Amino acid sequence: MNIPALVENQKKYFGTYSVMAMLNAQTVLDHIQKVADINLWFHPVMSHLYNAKNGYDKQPEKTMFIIERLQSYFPFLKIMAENQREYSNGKYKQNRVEVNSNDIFEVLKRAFGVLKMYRDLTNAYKTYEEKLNDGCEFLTSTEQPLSGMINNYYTVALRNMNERYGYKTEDLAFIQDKRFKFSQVNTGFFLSLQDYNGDTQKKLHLSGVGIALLICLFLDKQYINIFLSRLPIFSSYNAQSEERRIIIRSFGINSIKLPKSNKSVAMDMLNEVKRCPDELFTTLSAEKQSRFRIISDDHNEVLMKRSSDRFVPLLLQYIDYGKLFDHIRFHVNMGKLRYLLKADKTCIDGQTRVRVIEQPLNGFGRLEEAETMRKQENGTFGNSGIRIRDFENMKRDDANPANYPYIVDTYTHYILENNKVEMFINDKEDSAPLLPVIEDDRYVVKTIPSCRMSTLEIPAMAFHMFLFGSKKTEKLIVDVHNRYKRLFQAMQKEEVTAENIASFGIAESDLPQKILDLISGNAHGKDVDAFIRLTVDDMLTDTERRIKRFKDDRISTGKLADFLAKDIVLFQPSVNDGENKITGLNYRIMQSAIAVYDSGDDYEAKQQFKLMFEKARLIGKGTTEPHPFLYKVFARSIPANAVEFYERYLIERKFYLTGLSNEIKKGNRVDVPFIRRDQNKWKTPAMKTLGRIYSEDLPVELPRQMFDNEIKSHLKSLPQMEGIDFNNANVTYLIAEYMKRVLDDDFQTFYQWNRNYRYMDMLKGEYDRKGSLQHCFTSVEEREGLWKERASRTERYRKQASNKIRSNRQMRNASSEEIETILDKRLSNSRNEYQKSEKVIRRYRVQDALLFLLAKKTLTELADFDGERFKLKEIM
RNA sequence: UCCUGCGGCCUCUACUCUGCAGUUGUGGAAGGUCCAGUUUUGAGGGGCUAUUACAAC
RNA sequence: UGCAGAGUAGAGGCCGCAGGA
Ligand SMILES: [Mg+2]
Repeated sequence: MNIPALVENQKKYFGTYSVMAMLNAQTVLDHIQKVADINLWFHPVMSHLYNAKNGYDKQPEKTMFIIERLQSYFPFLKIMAENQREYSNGKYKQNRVEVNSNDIFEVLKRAFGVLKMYRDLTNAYKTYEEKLNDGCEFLTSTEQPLSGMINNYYTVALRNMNERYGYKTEDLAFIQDKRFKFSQVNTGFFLSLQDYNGDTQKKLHLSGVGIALLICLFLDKQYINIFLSRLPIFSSYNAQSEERRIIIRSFGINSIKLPKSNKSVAMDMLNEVKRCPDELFTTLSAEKQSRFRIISDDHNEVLMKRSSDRFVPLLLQYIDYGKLFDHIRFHVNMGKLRYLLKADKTCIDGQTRVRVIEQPLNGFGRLEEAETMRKQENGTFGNSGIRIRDFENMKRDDANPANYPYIVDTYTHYILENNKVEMFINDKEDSAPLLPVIEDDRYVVKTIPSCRMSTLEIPAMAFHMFLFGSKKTEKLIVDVHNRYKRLFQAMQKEEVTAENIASFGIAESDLPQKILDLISGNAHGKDVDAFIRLTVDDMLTDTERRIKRFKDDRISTGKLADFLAKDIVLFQPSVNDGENKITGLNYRIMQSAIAVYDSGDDYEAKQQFKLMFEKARLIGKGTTEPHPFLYKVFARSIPANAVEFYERYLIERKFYLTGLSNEIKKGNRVDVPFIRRDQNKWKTPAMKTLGRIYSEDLPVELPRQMFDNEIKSHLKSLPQMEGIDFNNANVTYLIAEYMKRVLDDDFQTFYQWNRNYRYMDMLKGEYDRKGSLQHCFTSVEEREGLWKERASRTERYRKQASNKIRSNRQMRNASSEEIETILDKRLSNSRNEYQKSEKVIRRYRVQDALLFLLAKKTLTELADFDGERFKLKEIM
């Protein structure tokens, strides 16, 4: 057999990249050896596989690791191992349905053997090699089988092209239609992977292109491109052709996979402040909205708009990567633990389902350090031992106990919910991440945060950090936290009085009202009876609203089933610490069951529907905690469908609540399932009991305006701030005064653009020819003045608006109340939307000032860079 | 002096797969919402509210 | 009816690297 001419003519390239291919392979094999604590087919990792089915496996955990990781690092091995199974079934007349270690070993033995051969030939001026002799063992056993394997591999690789790059039949036909002749392999095809290579025995070997393909399985995409570009393997397709790109992509599609910063965060911050906040974008004219839109080269619109407020996560990354806090660490989530409670759980619809329980893996540390701890080399979580399930593992509703517990793979992120930031205060510096311990493979032992801060406090914290330094900032948070702790310890000793409350160093406006009540001698619980009376009335009114709306409308059964499932559980009495009420899976089933319920007045189907509520122990004889009125819904007859069920449910609800109202009116005591007299809400608070809950059970709720006194003392010392009344100056105000007076800066120009609000339309009172209300775009000065005149202007608005209701025929004979109510709600909602929107945009301004300031500080102290000249006003 | 290819970061869109959607307790300094001769200075006042979290099923 | 995670793809911004004329 002759060396292919392509190989002989491009020897320096085949030489170079064959060596690179073999080194890359060894690298993977070496990595796997190290992580698992185990002539490349004699590598320890490959020996292991060779011997793995020599009797009963003594190291199954190692075998399985090797098989899994080999298929990760060598993606082509999934295809080739599958072909090797099918081959062996042929050879030994078997029906093995599953790939095993023998398949994997054989594929890689051959691939490595041929790669080694060509490596040796192409990296030597002259070596007469025995392995090229026609009919020899090497050719018959290794090389010729490999050529057929490679050819079958490529069939599948081209199929993968469709999935991966969206190529169509027409795109790939220049290869797919010409590979095989009529079925033979068309060795005359320009991209043929097999040839006779002047073998007198006339057996198919790897062609030059075939050898290039083998090599490229073991290269990075960068080197695939450098290598193939040197080779005349593209017939007449030119550098810019799609066909050339298809060929190259086909040679990389399943190839080897080889095993944030201060600067990056700074640049993430600057790219945040150039984007439009979403609340602002809504209010802008189409012209100004257009200013945030780009058309790309490929004629695609791309929108520079914030999808969420990333101020706080950006700030947390800034602190973490900067190593700016010695003691404080933020609350991170690192995935979920899933454990199998029961493989066969009978549900309230009488169908059996796997019952899997989840727990979040919450902890405290710097995002990078926590992330390094989360995923061990051996693919377990932290120091737990428990496996992290990978993307390749796809086993839905898996019922096998051996597969549990496992941990969902999720990158460490900060937990940022309910506008809060939770943190843990370490006594010592350079503490390790606080990962949760797992107990009995089932409980995730989490840690109550030290303290919790409003995300609305983060601007002032940032500002304090910028003026004083992160270490002084941190000492203040820690000192505030320790003041609250001293207070709560004194409460537990009953040593807090009106006479000494000031000594604790906490302003009245930052003490819980219950402490203030307790020292003033005015401690009281809420009035449960008042609450019952009010709740019953509110709910009766709502029930009638829903009855009317439904008759009028006659509709999403999904929407109906949401209402019904919530309400059914609301009215279910609790016993035994709430252990009797409907649990998550059964709740999902009940709600879905309702949404799709539609007997054809089929008796069995009706019985089945009723039975569900019997099994949930809501209706039926012998039930101890029944729903108070649901059983009336099924008295006389079962409703035929979800819509009938909703109607009957609401009527029965109305009768129940009317009864309650009537008993309340007689001065009698009533009880509802979901109001519980034994809850602390209803009792008088005690100093000592409340002391302990505040110290031990909850995070410290950090006060607003923690940093104000220190911020204001600093700024008072600056001469540029001389003419500021610090007695009417909040931190939002002072950030902007700092930017203007000390830095000669201002906010981004797009915060001066005119905005639209329905409420301001109503207050402006301007109509078109047809009589519709106009969408104005106002300045802030205009809105200031409309708002001053809102009483008069609201009067005008209502007068006109009411007339326009009675002009329309549907609401023509409408009561004074009906109209007045419709308008009341219209103006309230609009006014509230406008006020909140304007407040939030004013926060976005000063948040952007702070990101800009911090980013600029990072980059100033980096690089061959100077940036004293740069200003937020220039950002667009 | 630019074009082709590769890696990292962040965002958006499409697709697949896998999962979740409940209870009780505690907690209204904080968060949400509503009222006003309140704020364009998440500043302040009054009312209503378990929403983050943690524990247990 | 809604939410979450991972993978892949595509489009885009910024940074870094390689190669050919
Ligand atoms: Mg305050």
